Amino acid sequence: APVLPAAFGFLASARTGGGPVFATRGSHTDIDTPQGERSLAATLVHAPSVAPDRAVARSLTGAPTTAVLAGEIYNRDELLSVLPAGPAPEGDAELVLRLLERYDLHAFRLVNGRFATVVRTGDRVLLATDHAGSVPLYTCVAPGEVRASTEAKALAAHFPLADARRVAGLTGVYQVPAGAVMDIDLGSGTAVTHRTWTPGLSRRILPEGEAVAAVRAALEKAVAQRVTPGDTPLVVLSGGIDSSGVAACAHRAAGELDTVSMGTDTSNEFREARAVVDHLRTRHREITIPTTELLAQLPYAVWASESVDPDIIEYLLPLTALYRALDGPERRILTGYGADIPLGGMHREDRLPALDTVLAHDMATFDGLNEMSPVLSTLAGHWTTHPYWDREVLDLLVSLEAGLKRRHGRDKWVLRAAMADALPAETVNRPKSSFSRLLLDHGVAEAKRQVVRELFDLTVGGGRHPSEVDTDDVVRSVAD
Repeated sequence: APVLPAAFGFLASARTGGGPVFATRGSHTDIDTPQGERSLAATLVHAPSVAPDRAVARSLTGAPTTAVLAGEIYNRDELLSVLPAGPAPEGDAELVLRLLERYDLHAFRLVNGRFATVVRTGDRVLLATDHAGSVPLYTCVAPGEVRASTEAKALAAHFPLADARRVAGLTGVYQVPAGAVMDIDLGSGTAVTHRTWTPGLSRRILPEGEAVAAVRAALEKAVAQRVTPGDTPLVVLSGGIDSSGVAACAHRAAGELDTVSMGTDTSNEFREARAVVDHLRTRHREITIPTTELLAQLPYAVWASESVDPDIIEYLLPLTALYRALDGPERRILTGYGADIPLGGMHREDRLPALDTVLAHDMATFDGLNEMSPVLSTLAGHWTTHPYWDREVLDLLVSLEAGLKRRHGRDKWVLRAAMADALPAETVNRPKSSFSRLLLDHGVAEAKRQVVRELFDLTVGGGRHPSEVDTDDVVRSVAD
């Protein structure tokens, strides 16, 4: 069975004085509160098949301390190597606690993972995200009261924070920045934010051979860290080098591999994916979803991503549909998402300047889009992780000089070359609107924001389940 994180998300609170609803599907467990209202209270959302235990750690080092962690840590061996004594932590929450005892908040500068965590030590509260904030974390801060959650909707049902961004569509709710740690004084309700990672701005030079081998090694490691020892993972397969590169690495680390490809009545990438399916001999499945059913995902996409950006929602529609269409038990899924950002995959010309311009811009503006949120798949009970945005892989891909990304007249060159000896030639060299038409059949060409914002106000700001939101009637009201 596919091992899943000890927890997918949570709603926590720290107070001195005085019904959690999540988009994430799964069980709920409230942790114990030893010292009453002085303890960190919290409700964890997790898979019915996992015990929440590993997601919660307690200690008395420094003062009464409690840590709750959603997600997982990948560079575990590295982290264990810098700790004293011998008895290793039982889970990632305890590992964080051990690191905090040694480096304090600087512990987070060392972590390569996919997590969100809240820690209470005495009357001090720490809120931390992974380097890319791949697991969203939100908070409400006021003198003597701190509430944190992996879903803004859990805080909407209920003092402006500097350095943090206000959740669009909501009031009083802030999103913790990616790659950061907020150090909050419970008493005064004052917070200080420290960034624990930032995109590299310099570029590195390497001969083709070394560069290709470095990318291959990095991807293999990030994928291996993401696959359970003896369990077969599921990879969302597309017709590009992105997902195919991940599949080759997962198949090697696991020995076997399950794959799935989604298509619509408008298009699909089944033929391209089949080449990889047969080359690696994986257990493949094809899912085709009508355009109509695809647009019916609108309410769920905004509900799960908690985004009001139409472009983001439009991109996530096919993904949310696929995850919900998956049949069988809960699964650990790896995807080829985000490879285009650091590699400038959307760059078409051979002139390198524009490639770096767009790359630098993308890397300084990814935070807040929530494109990699686990909720996109956990709403259906599935756990997703993305190798290309692994901290080590990401740093390496970003650092490479543009000539290694656009070389020999091919995009994402270093990646293609890195997987050449593990995939068919066609897959390696293979190069690379309903929603707009829906409204096109109602209003002037001239917009969608109001449509998405409406859904957001109903599902995120309000409190209505997507199944209770008529996607048609919403667009109806948005006529003129």
